Order: sequence, then structure tokens, then C-alpha cells
Amino acid sequence: TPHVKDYSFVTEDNTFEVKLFKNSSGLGFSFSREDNLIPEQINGSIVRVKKLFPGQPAAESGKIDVGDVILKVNGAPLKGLSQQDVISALRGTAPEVSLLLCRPAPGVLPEIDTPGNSS
Repeated sequence: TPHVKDYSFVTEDNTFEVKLFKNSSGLGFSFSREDNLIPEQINGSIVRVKKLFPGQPAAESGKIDVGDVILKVNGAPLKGLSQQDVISALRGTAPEVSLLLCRPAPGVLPEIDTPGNSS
């Protein structure tokens, strides 16, 4: 009774890469490095988007949101390293860069309910 395949875009292997142009300026999103969120993976941590502004490339891709997990960047693994290398590598170099990301199905990354009246 293993896992079954449904779609080629929405599955446990949810993965997508897109090349975007970045110039000397500020990004439209802010990434963050957290822990104890998705232990289903390996014994470490990954980088996930923390904010996005619709209309920007990171949103022009087609199906992007606040949570996309960045895997690589033009063939430059970041795993093992600490947020330090994450913010540094974020700088990049050339404009045209290939960024690897992953968009898992709804139910894997449940947002936490911060103090409030109801919501």
C-alpha cells in the first residue's frame, strides 16, 4: 500500500525551476530559515519564502506563494550550510540565474496561528 501518482505538477515530488533576472536592487520577497517545521525531510533545515508581492517575477512564474522552498541556485547547493551562506548566496552574481524551488500540496506547510481575537 505505497503512494499513488496523481498529477505531474502536483505531487510529493512537487518541484519546479525558473530563470529570473536580478539586478542591483532589492528583492520583492524575504526568505527565512526556520527549524522544527518540516522534519519529514532530512535531519537539517531548508530555506523558505517569508513574503511575496504579487506582480513581481517571483510571482510572475505562475504558481508561487509564501513558502516556496529553495533547493539550489544555478547548481549551488546550500544544504548543510547555515542561514549565513543563505543570505550571502542570495547576492548572486549574473542577472540570468536559474533558481530551483518546490511547491508541495496544501497540508504539508500549515501556517501557525499567532495570538489574536479569533483568526
